[PDB]
Formats: sequence, C-alpha cells, structure tokens
Amino acid sequence: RPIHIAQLDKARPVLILTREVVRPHLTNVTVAPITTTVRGLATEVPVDAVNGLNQPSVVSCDNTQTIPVCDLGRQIGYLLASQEPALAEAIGNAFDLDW
Amino acid sequence: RPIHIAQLDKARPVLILTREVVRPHLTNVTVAPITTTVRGLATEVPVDAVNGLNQPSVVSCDNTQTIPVCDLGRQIGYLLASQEPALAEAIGNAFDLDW
Repeated sequence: RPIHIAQLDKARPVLILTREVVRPHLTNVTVAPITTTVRGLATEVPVDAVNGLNQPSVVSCDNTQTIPVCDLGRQIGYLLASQEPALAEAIGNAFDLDW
Repeated sequence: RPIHIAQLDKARPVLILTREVVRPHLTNVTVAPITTTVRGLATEVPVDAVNGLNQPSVVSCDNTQTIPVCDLGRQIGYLLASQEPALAEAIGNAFDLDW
C-alpha cells in the first residue's frame, strides 16, 4: 500500500488503492488523494509525517481517481499495515458496502 | 444504487458508487463506468438490458472516478439489490480490502 506523488489537477500525494498484485500489469491505477484540509469526515484516514508528509494530512476516500501510470511519480512513503483496517472501513462507508 | 449517464472522456453509463445518503450534500460523486468491453476480470459486475442498457455490459470497478455533479446526467436505470453483494466483492478485490 505505497504512497506516491501523482499529477492530478496538480501535484499531490496519493494512496495507491489498486492492489499491488496487478500494478505492473495495468496502464492505469486507482488512487486516493491526500490533502491537508482535514474536514472530519468518516471517509478520511489520518496520515502524518511518519507516512512521509510535512504537516499532518488525511486520505480522502470520497475523491478516489483512476489516473494513467504516466501521471504516477516518485514513491514517497508507505501506509502502515496497522492503518489497513481503517482504510477498508473508510471505503466501505464511502460507498455503503456490506463489509 | 442508481445508474446515470455521465460525461467522462465521453458520454458513458456509470454506477453511482457514492452513498445516496450524502449525494444531495456533495458537489462531487464517485462513479464506476460501464463499458460493453467484457474483459473477464474479477473486478467486473455484469449488467444487462434489465438494468437499462442495450447490449450486455459490465461495471468496471478498476476505473472508478470522482466527477463533478455538473457532469452527471440523466437517470437511466438501477442496480438490482441482488447484485449488491457482488459489488462489494468486486471493490474489495479491486483494492485488496479485508471485507
């Protein structure tokens, strides 16, 4: 579950949502952007300087995007495996899925 | 879980992934496109003329996008509630989540 820099509307840190199993086999990748604007939504997952940011930030699961791999840039961090349960929790509530 | 026409790169049918609970409260909406090109991936959910298409089609959960509501168009169908378990199954495998 790596964290790259990606070219969205502008350069932002993103969470690779697409499974790393099939990543070298696809021309596109689904990502979740990371913005410093914390809005206090359930669909957010906190990330901080431990993950690889300057100021504290959040993974915005309501704004997931599938971008070309050409727009995927430097690898700058990782989502800790202890945060994985909350990621599934964020996506399930974001889309109303029966996890 | 409605099915609208949306303006992506071109006009396509889409599955509203964003929960309808918060839909009239957001300027963006996360959708999953529907293409007739069936590739036989686990991350696909079959839809047909019952849902509101001409030829049989599939929900491509590897290409989900968050688009402005301004690009959301006519309501043309519905995802049957019996297909809901497969939708959660498709997204969970698409992102490797512990459903």
